[PDB]
Amino acid sequence: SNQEAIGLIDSGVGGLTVLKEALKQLPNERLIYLGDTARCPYGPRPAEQVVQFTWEMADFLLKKRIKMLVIACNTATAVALEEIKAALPIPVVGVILPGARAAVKVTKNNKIGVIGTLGTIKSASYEIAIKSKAPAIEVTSLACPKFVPIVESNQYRSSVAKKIVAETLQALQLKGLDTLILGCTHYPLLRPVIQNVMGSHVTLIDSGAETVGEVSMLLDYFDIAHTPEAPTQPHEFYTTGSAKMFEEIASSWLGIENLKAQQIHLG
Amino acid sequence: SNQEAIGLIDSGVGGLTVLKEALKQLPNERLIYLGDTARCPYGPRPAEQVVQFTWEMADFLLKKRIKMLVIACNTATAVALEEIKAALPIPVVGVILPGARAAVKVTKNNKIGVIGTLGTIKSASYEIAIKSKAPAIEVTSLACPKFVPIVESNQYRSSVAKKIVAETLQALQLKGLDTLILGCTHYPLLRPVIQNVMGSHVTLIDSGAETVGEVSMLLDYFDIAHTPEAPTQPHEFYTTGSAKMFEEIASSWLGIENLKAQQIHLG
Ligand SMILES: N[C@H](CCC(=O)O)C(=O)O
Ligand SMILES: N[C@H](CCC(=O)O)C(=O)O
Ligand SMILES: [Ca+2]
Ligand SMILES: [Ca+2]
Repeated sequence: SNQEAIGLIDSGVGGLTVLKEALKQLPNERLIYLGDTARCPYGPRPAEQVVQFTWEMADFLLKKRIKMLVIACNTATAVALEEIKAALPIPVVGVILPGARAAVKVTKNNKIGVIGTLGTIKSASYEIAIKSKAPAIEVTSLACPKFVPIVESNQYRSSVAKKIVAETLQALQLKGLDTLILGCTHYPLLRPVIQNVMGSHVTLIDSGAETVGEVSMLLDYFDIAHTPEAPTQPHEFYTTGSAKMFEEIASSWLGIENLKAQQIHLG
Repeated sequence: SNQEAIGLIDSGVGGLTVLKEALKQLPNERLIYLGDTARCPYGPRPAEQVVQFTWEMADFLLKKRIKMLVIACNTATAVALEEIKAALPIPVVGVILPGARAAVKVTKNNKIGVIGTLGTIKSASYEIAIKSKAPAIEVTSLACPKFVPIVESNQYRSSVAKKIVAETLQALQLKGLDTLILGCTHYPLLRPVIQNVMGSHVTLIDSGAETVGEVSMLLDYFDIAHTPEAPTQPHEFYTTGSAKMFEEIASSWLGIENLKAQQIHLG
């Protein structure tokens, strides 16, 4: 019921960008996170495989009785959102449309860029979403396969990351974009680097963070909000990979000392 | 269909405060409005009667194939939202929760006031909503029975309106409120007067307007947004009262010269 947790799934630590913002806007909601680290990256995988893996993660949390499911993953939202939403009795939230709505609102020169995994770009989800809202906007999409690995290796602040981002985003430097969507939930971890590379005049859109606003309204629409007090059970973090590696990134990113995660199996 | 209209219902011209904002944020959505002017005000009517009338209005628009129903009336939202939402196959949007979420975010001293009809205040919908989010917030509620009549009689900018608002709102003076929810959709038509009576330091919350943001995200969640182009059919306005009286107010408030309404019957 209303006291159950909101579940969030992703290929790894990416979904944490949705969870971090949820800790801020919805401090009284209990969260259960699952990052399929063992199979990350989902980016280059075939659509049907991402759908399969997404269902496996969804099934894992459904067992935990979640009252809402957030696909805190652009790659998975692009190919699995519609199917999962139609199948489940609980609200199912994707992260693409919230980011698309936000970018459309901030652009002044109608030049919006979108960076994401090979899978998200291949699906054209962002291009399609932006066109369904404002066709006049020129959308530039770019897949950045090298970003997730450096986030997952916990080097998103290293010199290695600064060079990777600079080289990759060079393809966008001559477009004159005034807006760039971080179409991969792993990317906000590289936000300071991406911002420096793009320039102070480019507004970055954190799609995962933008989704929390929707989650908030959906809790009211479906009338399933937690009571306005701290949950009696703590947030739970699961990963198919090393709990130790996951905790080092999560603890630092979320600013939660000694955060602990559990290694589980999916298959 | 994504091309059908979004319907809005209210006791009279108050719902126009939701519609006006919809024309701004959702230019490509076709709208059908119905104000039950003949039975306005709903404010002092028993809850069961308001439910009855609200269903008749909803039924009237459902017959026009609306893809979404907006109860642009706090009085009706307070007592009929739950029932209507559970019964219809289309999204049903109330104006109370959006206003409560906005108010909670803007208050600094946690002292929020809310003005509305006798019915809205009697239901305590706002008090309950705000307490369900931030119980620390002190809510001051006040029914303003004289407000709707002066809006309906097209006197909201007259000198008599200044007297009535000041006399009525004296109950909220020196209460330390830094936020006031306009909990009746007719009230935004009296905004400048209300703002002057309360201080320029008090943030006014237009619940009806706040609801449009939710409508926008719901169109995406349910994937039923109109194509990004002006609809091929114009907006429609209906009233159970004088069309001439309705158009006089509507055309002025919306800034739509020669707006035309149709008088119809409900029962
Ligand atoms: N973090 C997910 C998937 C990243 C990946 O596994 O490649 C996304 O937003 O696209
Ligand atoms: N305008 C409606 C009802 C006003 C009335 O009929 O009294 C509301 O928001 O309360
Ligand atoms: Ca990739
Ligand atoms: Ca009243």
